Amino acid sequence: GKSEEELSDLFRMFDKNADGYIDLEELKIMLQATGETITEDDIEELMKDGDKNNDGRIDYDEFLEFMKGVE
Ligand SMILES: COc1ccc(C(=O)N2CCCc3cc(C4=NNC(=O)S[C@@H]4C)ccc32)cc1OC
Ligand SMILES: [Ca+2]
Ligand SMILES: [Ca+2]
Repeated sequence: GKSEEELSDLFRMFDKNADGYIDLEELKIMLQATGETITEDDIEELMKDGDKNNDGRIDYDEFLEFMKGVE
């Protein structure tokens, strides 16, 4: 369930630069915050499949997809 209700927050929950776009520079900070010591295959491997735009970040579209009610 949850719906876009939780997804909306998640986006910001992940956004630490208040820009409306997540980046790798932040991702790592997200992991180290929830448990560093994470292989590099978890930062890119995750972003890659979450970077349909291939810009090095996430959007309100791709994010809403990869963020199908996470956390
Ligand atoms: C409790 O322990 C953890 C907490 C968060 C993470 C974590 O990195 N998570 C948790 C769920 C949301 C989440 C989303 C992403 C993303 N990936 N891909 C996208 O396209 S959007 C978004 C930026 C990347 C990582 C994580 C990992 C943990 O252990 C493996
Ligand atoms: Ca951000
Ligand atoms: Ca993207």
